[PDB]
Order: sequence, then structure tokens, then C-alpha cells
Amino acid sequence: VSFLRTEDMVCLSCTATGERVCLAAEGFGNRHCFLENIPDLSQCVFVIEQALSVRALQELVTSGHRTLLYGNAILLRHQNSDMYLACLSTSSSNDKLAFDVGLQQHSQGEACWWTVHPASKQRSEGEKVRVGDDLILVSVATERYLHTTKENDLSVVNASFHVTHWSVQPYGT
Ligand SMILES: [Mg+2]
Repeated sequence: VSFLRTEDMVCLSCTATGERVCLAAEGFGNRHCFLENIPDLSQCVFVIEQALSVRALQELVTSGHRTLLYGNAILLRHQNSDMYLACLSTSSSNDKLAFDVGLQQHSQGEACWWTVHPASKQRSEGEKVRVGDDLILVSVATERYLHTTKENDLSVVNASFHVTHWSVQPYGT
């Protein structure tokens, strides 16, 4: 029916212990991402600011109203905070092999870029991303999946070598 585009406003959602949740962030404090179970969800809103071939991404690190192709690297701006969904440098509590995921105060480097990949055989690289598709998000910097799981039953969010499927839902009409 409909295709993901740059400048679109979205929530990222997954199923955590049966429940539906969205990837949320605050913009102050530690700025670590977190999950809110689903006007009253503003911190769960990201803007797809840029999408590029990884060739272009690597070119730039040394757009428009454009449609997302699987394999694209995308730049996700947190609306409230004007910051960017990023892979952090510090390691996750309860998995030494994961990285924390939070907000980075600027849009520089690779830690704020995520490649998009099919969460099923029903799609292949280079195809248009459809609203409603389930996504796999791989950090460009640390080659880990944006991933969600629990520790002492508390759904946490990190970048690790285990995969989560995310569903990109549009915000607003
Ligand atoms: Mg900005």
C-alpha cells in the first residue's frame, strides 16, 4: 500500500514479553533509550532524516522526500530532543558483548547510522521498504543489531549480536 520515506515521522515497535512497546528516549540525563508499552507518546517519535547507500555514507563520513531501499543506511532524529538514535561507546549491563543505545547530541560519525534489512524472505536488498514491513536495524559503526531483551525482567535496549524485528509505524495522519 505505502512506502517509507525520508522526513517521515515514525515509531519503532517490537514485541517484548508479549506486549507491544516503542523505542523511546528523553534527551537529558544518561540519554539511554528505553521502551514504553503501547499525544501521549511523544518521546517515541523519530524522523527519518536521511537515507543513503553505504557507499555514499562512507563517502560523506570522510535525503529529500526519498523512499527507503533495503540496504539503505538511515539517520533517525529523535523529534523532542533534536538528537540522533545512536550506538553508544559504553557496554551494556548484563551483556559485555553489547553496546548501549541512546541519543547522540550531533549527527557526526557512523554511530548514528543504521542499515535497514528485511526481517523476512518476503523482501530482498534494494527493494522499497513498505510501511508495515518488519525491519532489522544494523548499526553501521559496531555491526550489531538494534536489539531488545530483558534482565531481571526489565526490557532493555542495546546493540548486540542477537536480532530483533522492529515494525516501523507512522506517527500522525
Ligand atoms: Mg539537527
